Amino acid sequence: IVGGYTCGANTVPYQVSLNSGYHFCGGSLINSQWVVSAAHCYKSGIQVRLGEDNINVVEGNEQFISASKSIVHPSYNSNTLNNDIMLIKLKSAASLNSRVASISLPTSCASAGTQCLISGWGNTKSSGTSYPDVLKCLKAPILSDSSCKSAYPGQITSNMFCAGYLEGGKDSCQGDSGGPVVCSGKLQGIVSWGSGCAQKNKPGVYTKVCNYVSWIKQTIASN
Ligand SMILES: NC(=[NH2+])c1ccc2[nH]c(-c3cc([C@@H](CC(=O)[O-])C(=O)[O-])cc(Br)c3[O-])nc2c1
Ligand SMILES: [Ca+2]
Repeated sequence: IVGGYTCGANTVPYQVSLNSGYHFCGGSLINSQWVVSAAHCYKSGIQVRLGEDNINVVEGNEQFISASKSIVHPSYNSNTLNNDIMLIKLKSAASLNSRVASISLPTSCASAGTQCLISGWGNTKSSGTSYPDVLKCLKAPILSDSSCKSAYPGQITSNMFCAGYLEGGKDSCQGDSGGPVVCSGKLQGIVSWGSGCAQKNKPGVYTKVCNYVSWIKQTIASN
């Protein structure tokens, strides 16, 4: 997260860190046994770390659980990143509490101008790599479809939306992929891509979760 602030330990209880010997992507806890992340974060050997704040120090409240299966969306296109969503089932359920809690799925999509909270342990520099130890947060608004398409002509599908600042300086970045975009207490987006990080006129692009609610419910139900 570039231009964000320290969230404060466990203030984002649905945030998870996907770890393969190091933090590589974020995700969101949607129930005690399932996490939603981005399909481009897929790999085997994933350990899901819940209740984290400082990813380099065990401070308490952490729960490390291996992933049992990862289900990448069948129509995921790695070239366009269309349908960049994946579900991870945990080997055992997490113990939910105030520090580890699930976030609700939306019932309607959000409108442009809705303010949302984006968080993660991704790069904090738009020029160079600087990965923080603790969780960073950023408040960003959803942009209109015309501004999004003007910014990324021919690259935005109906399963994506832009959120951010056209003036640059504040944005999600590499390492934040797979993490949550929460607006009014509902998970509306998944950090997916962008051109560089926090560059002027190049806002972040997110997977539009409201278009996948039925798929998520059907898939969880049958697995
Ligand atoms: N501006 C944003 N809102 C944004 C959000 C998520 C991103 N995830 C990434 C991202 C970048 C890489 C690098 C690879 C490297 O430097 O080693 C690449 O371009 O392939 C890789 C991943 Br995988 C990302 O998720 N860039 C991102 C940019
Ligand atoms: Ca820790």
